[PDB]
Amino acid sequence: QPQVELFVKAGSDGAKIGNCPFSQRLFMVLWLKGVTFNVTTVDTKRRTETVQKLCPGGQLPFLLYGTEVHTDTNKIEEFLEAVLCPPRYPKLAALNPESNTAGLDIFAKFSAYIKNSNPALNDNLEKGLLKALKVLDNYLTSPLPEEVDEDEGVSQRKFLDGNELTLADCNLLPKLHIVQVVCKKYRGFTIPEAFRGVHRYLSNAYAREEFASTCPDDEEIELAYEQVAKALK
Repeated sequence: QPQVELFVKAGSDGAKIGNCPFSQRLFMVLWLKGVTFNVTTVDTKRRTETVQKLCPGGQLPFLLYGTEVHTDTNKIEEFLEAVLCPPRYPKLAALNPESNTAGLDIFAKFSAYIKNSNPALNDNLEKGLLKALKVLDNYLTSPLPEEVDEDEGVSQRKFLDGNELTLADCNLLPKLHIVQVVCKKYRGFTIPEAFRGVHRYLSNAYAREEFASTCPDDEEIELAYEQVAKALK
């Protein structure tokens, strides 16, 4: 009911949505809440008077909820999940605490792999990324408490916590998107088909407009990584 406006980082043209997994995460949350909201891209190099008055500190993303400004993605998400409550808006929080931690090291192992310029560490950092993807794949093929005794021993649910998207998917999918896009372009690296749980996860995720329509363009994600990703000769 109070106006909800999400301020995200602008891409290469200073206008369109830029590479930012925290901006896409909140976008996915506001989408799954069913609330009315706008998104305003911010070019950090050419900040409008409006933005400098609203958020003098410069933090992005930030949220205007009515007249109050919220900073820090995790705090913004906690705020949105508490205030947009049933029956008008769905609870998005996962039931199973492990849904919130599965694959949460993937992004850090990716960052080390893609920022690495030492040819001698490429293999090691690849195995590190593969291992973390594997831990996720185990979680995704582990049956959840709701699947209790119902391909014996294998989960076939769609997302981290069940067949509905949760806050947990909102945090992980934007990061997994970047990993896929950036490793294809710059390392000829691809999530092995053997990780059947992870490929089923992503196929369900790309099918849902909440993920697919909140993704920045491949071209933006690749430009954001070109400097660090090419340092590896």
